[PDB]
Amino acid sequence: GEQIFYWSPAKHWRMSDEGVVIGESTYTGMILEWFPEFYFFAQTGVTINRLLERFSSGSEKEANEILELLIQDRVLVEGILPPREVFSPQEGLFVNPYSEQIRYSKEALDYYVSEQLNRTHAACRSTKIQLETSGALPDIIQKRRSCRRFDMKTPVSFATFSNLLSSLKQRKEDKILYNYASAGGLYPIDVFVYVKPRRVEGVKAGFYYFNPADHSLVLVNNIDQVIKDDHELINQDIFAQSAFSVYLVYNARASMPKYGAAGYFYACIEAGIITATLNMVAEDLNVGLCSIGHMNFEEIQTFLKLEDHQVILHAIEGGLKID
Amino acid sequence: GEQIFYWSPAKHWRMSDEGVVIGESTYTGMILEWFPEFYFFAQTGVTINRLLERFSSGSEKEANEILELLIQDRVLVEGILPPREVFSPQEGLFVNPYSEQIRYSKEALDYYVSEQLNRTHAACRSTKIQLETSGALPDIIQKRRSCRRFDMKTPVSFATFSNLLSSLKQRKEDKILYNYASAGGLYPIDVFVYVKPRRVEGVKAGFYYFNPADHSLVLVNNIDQVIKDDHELINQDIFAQSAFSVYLVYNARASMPKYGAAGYFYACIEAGIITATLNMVAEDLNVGLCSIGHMNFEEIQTFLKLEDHQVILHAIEGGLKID
Ligand SMILES: Cc1cc2nc3c(=O)[nH]c(=O)nc-3n(C[C@H](O)[C@H](O)[C@H](O)COP(=O)(O)O)c2cc1C
Ligand SMILES: Cc1cc2nc3c(=O)[nH]c(=O)nc-3n(C[C@H](O)[C@H](O)[C@H](O)COP(=O)(O)O)c2cc1C
Repeated sequence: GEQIFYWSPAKHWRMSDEGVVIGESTYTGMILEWFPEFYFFAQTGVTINRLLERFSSGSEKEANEILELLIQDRVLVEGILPPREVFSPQEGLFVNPYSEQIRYSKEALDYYVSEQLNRTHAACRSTKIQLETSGALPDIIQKRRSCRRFDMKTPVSFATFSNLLSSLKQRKEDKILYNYASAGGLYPIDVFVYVKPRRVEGVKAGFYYFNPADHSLVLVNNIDQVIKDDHELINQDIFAQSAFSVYLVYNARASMPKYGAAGYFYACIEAGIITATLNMVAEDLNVGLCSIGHMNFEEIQTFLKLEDHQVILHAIEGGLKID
Repeated sequence: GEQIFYWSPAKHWRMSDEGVVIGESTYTGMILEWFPEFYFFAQTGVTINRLLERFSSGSEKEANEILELLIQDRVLVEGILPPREVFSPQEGLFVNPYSEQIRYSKEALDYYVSEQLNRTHAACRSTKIQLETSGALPDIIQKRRSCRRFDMKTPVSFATFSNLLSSLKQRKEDKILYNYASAGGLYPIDVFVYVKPRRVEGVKAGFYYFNPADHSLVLVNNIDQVIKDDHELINQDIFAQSAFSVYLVYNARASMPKYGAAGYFYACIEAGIITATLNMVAEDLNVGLCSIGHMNFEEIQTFLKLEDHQVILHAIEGGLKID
């Protein structure tokens, strides 16, 4: 019925001359009298009305204004946090020995990378075992690259697309089995796909939920579409060229009832497993993929009609390779 | 020189009749007068001496006792949190609609699983696209299973072991390349291996750092060993039989200088990619693997001589398959 909000675990606070600092923002007005009790109260799970009844005492317009802002600013949340918010506090614990100019200079960055690729563990002793370089590895593994340019004219055949997604399907064989591992065998990653118009034979544009039990796509949304402004600038041409987008979504209901918060962590690992498994079948079918770290997931989540117990973990752009 | 402690982002607090509640524990004595200022002060990064100078005012033995306990209880920490602590607060946000008896009953669990494997997205419309089941998938992918019984007599040949780990090595080819994807191409997962005595041809028992630039093992620790009590009960026979253990470690210094906290999240995905990539080469070489979700990583971290900027993400047991 009514929405229940919690104090975000990712948000810590502090008093100021200016007001109450929560996260990276300072807040003003009534809220200064509300603390510390407001922090204690909000951790228990409370509605907006119960917050007003407990703290309003004065302009009820002025109180809704600061609550509206704590929801806007994600200090009060309705469900599990998406991964960006889960991890954000770790910035405050990592002491960075490099200069911030790594992020602003392709020349400073090119240097940081070559240094990290030649790193070694500090606690190493002066003994070594040189392994044999000779051995032969599967070509689907060794030739896989991050593909950022696709054939924008030839449609992905329905067979190729079907074959790609059968890597993620179920197999009934004395017991249900997948082609990839999963903590508890709970397989709590919901898989969704956005297909661009005319780019996949047999699949109208839209957002679809991949059902691994049927090996089917089930329509979710044909009204909205993904655009380039939903992508970080560095990725917009990748998206422009891609034929489809895969979205890996954690269903907390498929995991936390058994593993608690550790299941969310396990689902982040499982997201990698799925990406790697897909990326190998792709190379077999001369499909290219590119992982996307970040995107306007706030919008995608709304297009996919996700619930409080579902969050987007990862995204992948795909399509036929040129030539 | 001196150690600098931060208030753990994973820890929230509350006042009580009994005392100050921090995390799932209530604390007593001097600490009740120290709040709220102690919370504000500790977020900035402070030494033990500066804490004493600012709050002692009284029994300095009684103050070291509560600080010793806040460090023991991980309320005050020296670096990035390991994944279990990163995620733990999410339990407080997930509203569980199932009974807790899922965790205590193999019959309640067997039922929760079959229900989650037949789940569907709630926002689905009544349209479907049935994909072709026909397509053929690589056998290294389709036949891969979680292997929990190994040949404990035949040693993994040095060639097989070398070939397995070349999936994780670098390749100089106009530019440095790996066989698997990584955000920013920073490859911030340090790979370590524990080898049991007599179980891998050419590799003495011990902990080793895998250097992907040389394709070498570099000794870290031959004194300590992993034992069964370092494993969850459910996994102890898996470990007992395995020939070696792989540990995937996030080097925050190889990632956060560029991506901030998001690089830690990306490294959790990358851990999956690595596990899947390894698990495919393994199947090619008739090596079995099993992922381990949890283990006494507090001990392993010490055996690997990790620094504040390194945390263990995942573990894998491996060895030759029976017959
Ligand atoms: C992140 C992760 C953690 C896992 N942890 C464990 C574990 O602690 N113990 C275990 O026996 N298996 C573990 N597994 C293996 C799964 O139980 C297994 O993948 C699942 O039962 C499906 O079986 P399959 O690999 O044979 O398809 C783990 C898998 C993943 C992806
Ligand atoms: C978690 C993750 C996120 C990624 N995000 C992006 C991205 O946002 N943009 C991009 O161009 N590439 C992205 N990539 C691809 C990497 O940049 C790529 O794997 C790396 O440069 C190594 O190249 P290779 O795949 O050709 O070996 C991502 C990879 C991973 C594993």
